Amino acid sequence: MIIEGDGILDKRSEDAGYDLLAAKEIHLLPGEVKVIPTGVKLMLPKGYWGLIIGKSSIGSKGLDVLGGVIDEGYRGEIGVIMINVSRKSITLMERQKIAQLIILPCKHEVLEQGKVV
Amino acid sequence: MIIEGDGILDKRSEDAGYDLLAAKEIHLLPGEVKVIPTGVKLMLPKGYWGLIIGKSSIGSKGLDVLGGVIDEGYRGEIGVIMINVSRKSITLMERQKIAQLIILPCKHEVLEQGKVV
Amino acid sequence: MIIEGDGILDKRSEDAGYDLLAAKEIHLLPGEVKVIPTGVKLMLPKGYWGLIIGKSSIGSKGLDVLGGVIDEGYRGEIGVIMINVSRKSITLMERQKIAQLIILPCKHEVLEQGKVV
Ligand SMILES: O=c1ccn([C@H]2C[C@H](O)[C@@H](COP(=O)(O)O)O2)c(=O)[nH]1
Ligand SMILES: O=c1ccn([C@H]2C[C@H](O)[C@@H](COP(=O)(O)O)O2)c(=O)[nH]1
Ligand SMILES: O=c1ccn([C@H]2C[C@H](O)[C@@H](COP(=O)(O)O)O2)c(=O)[nH]1
Ligand SMILES: [Mg+2]
Ligand SMILES: [Mg+2]
Repeated sequence: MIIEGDGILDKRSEDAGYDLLAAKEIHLLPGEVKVIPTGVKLMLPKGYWGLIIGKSSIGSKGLDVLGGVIDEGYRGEIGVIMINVSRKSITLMERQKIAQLIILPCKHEVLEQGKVV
Repeated sequence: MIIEGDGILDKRSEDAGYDLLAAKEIHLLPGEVKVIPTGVKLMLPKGYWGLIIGKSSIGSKGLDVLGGVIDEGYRGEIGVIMINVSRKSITLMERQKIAQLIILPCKHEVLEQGKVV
Repeated sequence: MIIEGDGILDKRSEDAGYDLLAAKEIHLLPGEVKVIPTGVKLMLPKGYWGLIIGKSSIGSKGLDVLGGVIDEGYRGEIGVIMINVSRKSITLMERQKIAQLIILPCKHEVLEQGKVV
């Protein structure tokens, strides 16, 4: 797919997602929420959406990823919503790996009001 | 698919999930976990499951979604498990958008005890 | 698929994921992150990855699952990264159900540097 920016990395065939980098240094105190920018935009292929999910290295540090749904039509820059849910302060270096992007299939249903049994 | 209730909204073709609304007003103090009700039930199509995932607007407020797996056979009402992982108190208005439902494909494997190399 | 270990349970046709058990007793104080071991390894089918996601029973207790992406090529033992984001202490008994594994499809794209409109 078409992407702009260098905040996203090519992956191998055997990996599920693309590593996303932090565009600038970020400090987070316990309980702080900050939207970390990546500087990348992309054109998800028709019929698919992107899921931002955490990496074990940052997660093991007590950092979590919130939200995480990239809609196919989105063209803005991708941002990773991170929170320090640990009890110690953390600094994420610039261009550090903070999350992963996984491309998944779309399923559109019509909503039918009825009675589910 | 068949649904009952008005706590879920039709989406566009370009969106990955359906917005879920809160059935009643909810207050959450830092560190509090509450199962927010939506009032909706649904009949997921055979071969698929539903994933409840967070929205960037509430997530940016320090709210996270836990659990999140709707099994195809479930017919009960859908509930969103939310926690205030931020350091400030939050109130979710009635019928406010709190999460998103995404329909994904099922893959059933048989478990073979063996030796993975 | 081929698995080794008894920390993972067969599921029904109607369930989305396989329950994962804790290999040993674990205590977690508010705000503590610990990688809970399961003792299971597996050979994900080619073309798929595994997603570790939370269960409503533990999630309703204020426990969250971080990270969660099993790459198809991984052969090591599966570990569940858990954090107590609640305000009370928790003990997870040995062989207790702590998470769920869901198998999802892989989508590999080539990264094309361009200009997204
Ligand atoms: O963690 C996230 C979640 C969302 N978006 C973007 C891309 C989506 O298309 C858009 C959607 O908004 P919500 O539906 O999450 O509010 O926001 C991000 O950059 N990061
Ligand atoms: O956040 C959640 C998670 C689960 N369920 C429901 C629908 C599922 O079929 C059922 C499954 O239970 P667990 O397997 O998550 O314990 O609970 C919810 O309403 N909300
Ligand atoms: O919650 C998790 C996340 C990852 N892994 C394993 C399997 C993956 O193939 C590997 C990948 O590492 P990261 O890409 O998450 O850093 O770690 C786990 O056991 N548990
Ligand atoms: Mg999550
Ligand atoms: Mg979380």
